[PDB]
Amino acid sequence: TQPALLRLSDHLLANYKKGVRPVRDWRKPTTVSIDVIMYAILNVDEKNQVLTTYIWYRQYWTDEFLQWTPEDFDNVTKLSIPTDSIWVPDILINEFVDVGKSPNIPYVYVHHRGEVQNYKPLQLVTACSLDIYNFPFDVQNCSLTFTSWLHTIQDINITLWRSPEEVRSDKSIFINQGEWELLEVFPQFKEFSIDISNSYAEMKFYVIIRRRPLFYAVSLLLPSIFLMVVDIVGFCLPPDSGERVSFKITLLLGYSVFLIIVSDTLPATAIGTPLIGVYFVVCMALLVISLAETIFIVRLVHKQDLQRPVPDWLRHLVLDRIAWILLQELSSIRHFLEKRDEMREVARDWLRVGYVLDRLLFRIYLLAVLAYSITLVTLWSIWHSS
Amino acid sequence: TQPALLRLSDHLLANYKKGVRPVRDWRKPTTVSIDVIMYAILNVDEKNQVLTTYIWYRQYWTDEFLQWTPEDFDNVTKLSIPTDSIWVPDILINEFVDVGKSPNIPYVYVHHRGEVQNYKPLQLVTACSLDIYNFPFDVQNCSLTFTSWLHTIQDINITLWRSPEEVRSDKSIFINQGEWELLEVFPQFKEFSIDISNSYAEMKFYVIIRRRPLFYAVSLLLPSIFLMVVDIVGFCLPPDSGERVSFKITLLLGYSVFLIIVSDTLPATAIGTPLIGVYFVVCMALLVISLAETIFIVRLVHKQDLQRPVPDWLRHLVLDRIAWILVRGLLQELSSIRHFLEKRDEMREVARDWLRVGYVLDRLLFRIYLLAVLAYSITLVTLWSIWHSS
Amino acid sequence: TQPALLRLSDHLLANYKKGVRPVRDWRKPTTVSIDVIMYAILNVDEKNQVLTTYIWYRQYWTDEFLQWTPEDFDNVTKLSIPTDSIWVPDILINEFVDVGKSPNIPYVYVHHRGEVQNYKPLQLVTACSLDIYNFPFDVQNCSLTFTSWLHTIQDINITLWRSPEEVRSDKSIFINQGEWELLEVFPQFKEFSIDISNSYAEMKFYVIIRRRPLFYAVSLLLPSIFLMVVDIVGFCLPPDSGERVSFKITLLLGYSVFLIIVSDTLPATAIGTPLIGVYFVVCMALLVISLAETIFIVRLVHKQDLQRPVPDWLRHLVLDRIAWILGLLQELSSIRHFLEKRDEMREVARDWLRVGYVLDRLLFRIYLLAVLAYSITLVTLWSIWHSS
Amino acid sequence: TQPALLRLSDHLLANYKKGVRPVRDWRKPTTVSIDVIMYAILNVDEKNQVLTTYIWYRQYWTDEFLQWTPEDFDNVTKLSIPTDSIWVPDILINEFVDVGKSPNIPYVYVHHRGEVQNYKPLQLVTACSLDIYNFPFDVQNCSLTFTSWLHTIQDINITLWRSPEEVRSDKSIFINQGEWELLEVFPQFKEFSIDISNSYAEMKFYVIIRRRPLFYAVSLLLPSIFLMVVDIVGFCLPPDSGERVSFKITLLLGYSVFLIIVSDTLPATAIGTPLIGVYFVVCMALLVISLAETIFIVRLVHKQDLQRPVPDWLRHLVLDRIAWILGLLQELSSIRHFLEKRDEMREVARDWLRVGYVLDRLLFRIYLLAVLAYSITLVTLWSIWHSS
Amino acid sequence: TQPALLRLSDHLLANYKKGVRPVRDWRKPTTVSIDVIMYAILNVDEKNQVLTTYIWYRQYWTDEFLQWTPEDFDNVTKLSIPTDSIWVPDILINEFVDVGKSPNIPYVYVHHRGEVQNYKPLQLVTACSLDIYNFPFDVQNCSLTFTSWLHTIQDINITLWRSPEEVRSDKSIFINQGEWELLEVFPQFKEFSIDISNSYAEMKFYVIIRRRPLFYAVSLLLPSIFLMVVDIVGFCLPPDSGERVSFKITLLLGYSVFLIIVSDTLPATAIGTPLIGVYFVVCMALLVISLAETIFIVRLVHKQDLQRPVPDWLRHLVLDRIAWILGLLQELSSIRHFLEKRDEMREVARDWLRVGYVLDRLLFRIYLLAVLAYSITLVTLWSIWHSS
Ligand SMILES: NCCc1c[nH]c2ccc(O)cc12
Ligand SMILES: NCCc1c[nH]c2ccc(O)cc12
Ligand SMILES: NCCc1c[nH]c2ccc(O)cc12
Ligand SMILES: NCCc1c[nH]c2ccc(O)cc12
Ligand SMILES: NCCc1c[nH]c2ccc(O)cc12
Repeated sequence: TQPALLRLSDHLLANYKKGVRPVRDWRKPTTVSIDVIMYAILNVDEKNQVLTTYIWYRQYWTDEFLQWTPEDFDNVTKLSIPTDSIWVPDILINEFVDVGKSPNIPYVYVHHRGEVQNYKPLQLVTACSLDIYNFPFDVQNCSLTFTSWLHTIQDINITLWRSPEEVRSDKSIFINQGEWELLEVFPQFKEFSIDISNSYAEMKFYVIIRRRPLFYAVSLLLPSIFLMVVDIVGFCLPPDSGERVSFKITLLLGYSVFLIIVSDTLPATAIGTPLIGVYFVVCMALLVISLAETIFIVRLVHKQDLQRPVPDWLRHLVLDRIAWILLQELSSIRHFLEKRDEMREVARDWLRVGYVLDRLLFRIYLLAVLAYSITLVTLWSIWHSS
Repeated sequence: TQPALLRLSDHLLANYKKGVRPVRDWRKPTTVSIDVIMYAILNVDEKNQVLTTYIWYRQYWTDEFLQWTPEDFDNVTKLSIPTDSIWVPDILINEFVDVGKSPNIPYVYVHHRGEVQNYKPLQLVTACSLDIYNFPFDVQNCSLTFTSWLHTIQDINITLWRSPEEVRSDKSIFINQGEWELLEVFPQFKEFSIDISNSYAEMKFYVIIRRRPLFYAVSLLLPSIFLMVVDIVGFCLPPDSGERVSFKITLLLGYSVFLIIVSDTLPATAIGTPLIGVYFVVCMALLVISLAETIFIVRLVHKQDLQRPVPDWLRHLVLDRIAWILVRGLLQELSSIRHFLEKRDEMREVARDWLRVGYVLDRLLFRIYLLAVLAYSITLVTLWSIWHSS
Repeated sequence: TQPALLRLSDHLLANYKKGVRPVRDWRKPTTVSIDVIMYAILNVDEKNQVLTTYIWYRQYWTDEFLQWTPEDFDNVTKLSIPTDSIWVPDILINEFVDVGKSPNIPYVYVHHRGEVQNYKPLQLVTACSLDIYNFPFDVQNCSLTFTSWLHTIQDINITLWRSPEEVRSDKSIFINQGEWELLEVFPQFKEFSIDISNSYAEMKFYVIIRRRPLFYAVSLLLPSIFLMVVDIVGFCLPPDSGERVSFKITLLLGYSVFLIIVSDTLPATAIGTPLIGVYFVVCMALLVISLAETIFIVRLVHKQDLQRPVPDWLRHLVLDRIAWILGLLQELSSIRHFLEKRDEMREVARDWLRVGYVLDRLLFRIYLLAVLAYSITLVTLWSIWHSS
Repeated sequence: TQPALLRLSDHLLANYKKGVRPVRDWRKPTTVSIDVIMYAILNVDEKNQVLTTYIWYRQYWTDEFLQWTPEDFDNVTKLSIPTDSIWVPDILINEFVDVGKSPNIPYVYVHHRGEVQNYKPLQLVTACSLDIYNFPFDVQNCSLTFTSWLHTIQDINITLWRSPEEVRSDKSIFINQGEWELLEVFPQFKEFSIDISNSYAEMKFYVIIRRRPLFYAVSLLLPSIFLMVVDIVGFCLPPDSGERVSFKITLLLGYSVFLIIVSDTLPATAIGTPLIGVYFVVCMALLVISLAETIFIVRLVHKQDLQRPVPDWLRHLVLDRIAWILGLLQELSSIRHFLEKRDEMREVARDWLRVGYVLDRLLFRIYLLAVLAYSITLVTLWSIWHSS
Repeated sequence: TQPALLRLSDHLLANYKKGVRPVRDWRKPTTVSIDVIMYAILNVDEKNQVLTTYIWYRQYWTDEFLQWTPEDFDNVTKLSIPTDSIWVPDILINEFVDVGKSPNIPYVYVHHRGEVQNYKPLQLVTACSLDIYNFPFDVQNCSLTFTSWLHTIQDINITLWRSPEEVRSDKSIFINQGEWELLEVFPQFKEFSIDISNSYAEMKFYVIIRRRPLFYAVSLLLPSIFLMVVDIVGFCLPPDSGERVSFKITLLLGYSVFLIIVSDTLPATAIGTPLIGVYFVVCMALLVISLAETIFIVRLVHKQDLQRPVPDWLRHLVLDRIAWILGLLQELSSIRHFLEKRDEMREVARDWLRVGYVLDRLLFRIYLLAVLAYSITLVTLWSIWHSS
């Protein structure tokens, strides 16, 4: 006679009105069951506050007019047809920026009761209120809000293909090799309503993810700690007014190097910044300050009575800063030497200064390094808590 | 029988001439109501002088031919049909650069009188004349001018869906997490005309936004304040003939260093610049002049190159100004040695008068560098007040 | 009866053959009037030698078939129809790189005689031979050459909607708030031809613009002037070698720091260089040569009087240019004098030393001349820029 | 009569139903033979973990309706027809990111029994789990998983055009002038089943490649080696800071500078570092600690008047290492005594120096060990790279 | 009666089967004459190894069905119709990356025998193996290979419109205001055959271009040459430890200031780099070493030189090296003579001087030698670039 698969298509698509919502009673809405499966997390631009992700999307609805009796058409039950030849809902995402990378699937499946199945990928670029308060130990929940732009709930309601529990624990396909880990895909339904006349169906998808901080645990924290811990020694083991300048220039050498390479690495939003960057500049600042101080006093007392103890108005301020922390010719010729190498007139003034002042920068550098070590474990715990 | 939507869709679109303006009297125009809702502010490139936005746009007009009696078609009043099957106006934005990200909504709603509704989003890239004069405390009104490119006022007028007051105080959806803040979306109608023959409709939308300057407040102002105050104790502690040079070149590095981290943070435009950068280099300018003038006095008079340095004609010209603002033969040889120990001991000349004039200028720049820091602090708060006023 | 617009569109588009050039005598061409209005200048990439602009474009031509009597259609004279339903010429810009930002206006107006007006925008990206020989004060003459790619003069000639004088002075819409300024849009017609058989029409629009130099005048020229004069006071009043060399090198650093912070915003193209960069490196070069000669003699002759009285040949040449520039007591006195022995010893060489030091003021004289030319060159650029 | 191609195309496309899968018994699937030919490797971003490539793709299937007896149509056996007029499978790649640079081929060949050969290029952008643990001597096998997005194995199975041996040894076209080298294209068939109801066909293509490490061998390894040896000789001869510290930190500058220059040379990812970057920071870190203890030694032994006496509980631990690792008259010369005392200087910490100075010799053993293993890895990396 | 174009366009396109190769005897091929005219070189990315160019393309073939007698249509011989209404071959460029910038021309010309003509532009982005060994004096031949993707030689052969001599030298349109100069566009026909069954046509176009090095010579060579010879003065005339440092310091600033500004300027490919980058780092490093070796000497000659008297084995080493290259009275005087010991430290330093001195007549010998080759290359590169 003729192939059933041609005998069926012409029976359906002929007298089919694409563009019309496929129902007989307009009062009845057509429902769309949704399924979302993550596949990858391509990029996270913390500056532009967006998220590039690749998911495997599918949905099904019902078409009253795409029905047939299989027994006539060689007992065929399923069928594939072009997607441009039938009605399709205007489902989208609210949180989108760019789209067009997602190709167009030119086919969909149909069953003899009107169930239409449409599979597709989605290269999405969404917006997300990202946070980098804890940069390496960062956790974020970005949302994908599926809905129809035009049709209301009286025409299009949205539901789920599967159970929610199957949607949360769905690691059946996901690239764990990337920077980010997947924890959950938590959905939620809502009846969106911005005004009175109309309401709209929404189906959210809270995409929770977690960073893999090990790379950053090494390249940042150990160098910072290895330098932070060693800058401490430059205050205590050696004396103020000494060659400890040699100890700090070399520290600052690698320290600035560390700041340079990492500034190329960690993000920099205008909305905020992480805390570890706050501790680096501090521990950089005091190093320069103590170094800028240490070079002065060796150079001040290097000379004898060249400038006498002029600024003795601030030693009053020093007073409780202590408390806060805690041959008759040959006669004169030979006497000219002990007169020469006596070093009390300017030294003692600016020396007691440098010592007591040194304990300040030391005692402060201790805590900036302390909090840097204290806060680090909390972010790990929170990162580990999830 | 058959269903209603099929009986209705064929009733309308059959013998429907898409491309024709949908009226019976051509003398009558076709108005289009408008509504705009700001969803987000995605990017503000102060260099290229553009703006990126996401808008939830809707409009409606009337189609005299898309009319029916609902009672025949099962009392159906509403309907959804494809957008490419009917006439649509050529509403566009003059202040546009890029389009293509905004997708196409294929469907539109229709009522039994002709009211066509078209909801859609708009990912826009507009051109806007910005100003970073008051860089952190910036406020900018960028305009969105909706109009038809071809059709005139006689064919297409433009109107508002809602009241203008509702449009301004519209924050039902907006991302307050982003860098910028929203204040108003002020509309305004105009009858644009550029020649004599034709006049065109316009409906503007002045989008007023405000920056969240807190992050920039600590990263640039506190450092700039930090460098400024310590430069000024550097004036009083050392007098001229001393270790000023110990401290100026110390801190001239700080301005030089700090001035780098702003050049990448601060948006590097070309039409203009903010005022803080002016105060940064102006404060650096004195930190050179106060340093250079200090060099020519101090290590010079100590060097004793000039035994008669003082110009009295010019020192007078200086002091004209300051007044307006304010064995026996061996028994001697030790004393001979002591003359050569006094050589080894110290030095002094008549340069103290010449050198006194070096002192007073340093204490005069104290009256200047202090001044520049003053206006830098005074100008700061009025910007905050303005930004706070909006 | 029935509406007129609906009754009319069937009268025209039915039996209408899109794709065919709309004339009755093929021997006659189809003229296309043109008009251009600038609206903004979006970007000028001196590196890639391109120009990004946004103009407002319109054109009209005559379609012999789109003709009707308005009396039979309710006295209606004008009509709007889609552009995809009619013939449209293949007008294009030759100096283009990328197009596609321009959206498509579907509708066009039609009159009862055949005039087919077509308004549209154009977001162009053209290729322009940009010159930054005079960077802050520069003027450019970029060309927008409109023509059909395929049809010849026998089918399509091109004219102007308006007069050229109106076109040049047209500034009804232009954003004067941007970086660049508009002066003129000069049109010009040509009969393009590259081989013998085929000739093609052309209408070039020479777009002249001008830069707003004030921002660059602040960021570059005053600091360069600022950093230049301090190298002059750092020469004369410190004739010494000790503090001179230090403060001179204190200057050469900030001289270099300024040299790079401008380099990021300075537009560097592989074709040519702006003159104000040429002056910075020359004044850097003399800042070094003056330093080289300075150290070449000082620590070798002055700080250590190593006996080098030999080179008077090397002063003969100098002497030319000076015309063309224009028992215990025995030991007590020993140690007592030994301190005086340890004082300075200005030998005859240190007198020879000073005749080489004379040229230190010659380089001063030359470095001064460089900074002078830096000023004379600037004003003539400002002047000619004012003339445009 | 009439042409054959014209008479033939009517015989087929008339009453043809594009969109229908071209078979008679739906129970039977339709197979798609596949072939892949590499042409170039264009870009490799280790940061974004993607890959850009250019391949020459072809495939064929069968169409039961596109059949004819060639004897009628002038013995014509082959034919070219457009792709838009016939059914086409929905074959794609799972590991895609962006596509659209690849153009569309508007023609397809067809034979007189249903074979439908479709050639096309593909400018792909694919994700790949890369690794730069062995940065210069790096190897990557990236996957190209071809499949249909919708249709199942029951409708569409996938097969190869050629044998896999032909596919692997296919360098008929490839640009060996690029940064990357090609080794193999290893295919593999699979049956994908994420769930129960449905199973899908797959045909992967493991694209194995190899870097050309020569340029990176020069710009990085020779300097790093050149920098490592020079810090070693600084540890043998000079025993104190005025002999040591002035030397080694001069290298710490260039060493640190070298660490900077490699970063902009290196590829920056976030999943894992190379190894050589570890040896650099380590040898840098070790260098710092040597510098650290060296200075504390100097302050107390060589500089101090009275120093921290010897606890020697720690020397008890350090010595265990060696077991494991191995009035006129005087008034005159009172001044001379003052001078003689001014010029002589010594303390007791020489004994306290010994326990400390040998730690220099101790850590010195490590700078060999690290710099040693720096080379040991670098050759097995070369070898395993060479073996591949 | 009726116009001719409407009477003609309906006579052809009615009963015209687009999608069919327009011939009567399928056994014949369909030739496609080709012509290529360069217009501009837009970009040359040495890093990504691509080439952005813009050409003016045209081709003509034969359509046996598009024929008419002009006498029956008002003696009309030519005609413009849409490209979308006729068969168009599948010509493409194999070595492309992305296309789509170029617009589509919706019209083509037709004559009364079948000679279809299709003018259009092309904004190409092709892959090319670019060498930058001779960076400023570069010469590069990139290939543009035109062919049909699907159709074979039996269906589509390719030829030229003009003679190759005309194509080889056609600067009738080209922008000589760019960085690159044009020399030749050499065509070449082949017959591609990757397998046994199918042979495909090809028409290559070797696009040979040349760089304009004048800008780079100023910005790179003269300063590098300038900062290559001033050091020689330091290397030669003063063996002094303090002065030579002060001189070598100043050069490092301008040299480092120079070395940065060139880095962004020149292209930094991964497969290779120009020779000019070699001598720079050499002349950079070798400056620091001399500056680094002097500071060792002065800091030890002055402070404490007799710690290590002189390592005689190293003395022997450098020795053979250059050899193969080539109670009151005198008690009062005792204190005075104590200062006569201050006249000059022990011979330990006089060898420690011989340590550092004799090097500088070698570091001089090598730096000058390195500067030699840097000058020798620059002229032979110029010669080749000039010969081309
Ligand atoms: N090739 C079918 C793979 C697959 C299984 N499940 C899916 C769900 C959605 C989708 O777009 C794709 C898929
Ligand atoms: N999904 C409909 C959300 C919505 C409510 N109001 C709107 C107005 C305009 C628009 O494009 C969209 C909307
Ligand atoms: N909305 C019409 C504005 C307008 C006035 N004149 C024009 C000329 C050309 C054009 O594309 C646009 C315009
Ligand atoms: N406007 C036609 C100019 C022209 C002359 N010759 C050509 C050859 C090819 C082409 O695309 C264009 C042209
Ligand atoms: N022009 C045909 C070249 C060629 C030979 N073999 C191929 C295989 C696939 C393909 O896309 C192209 C080709």
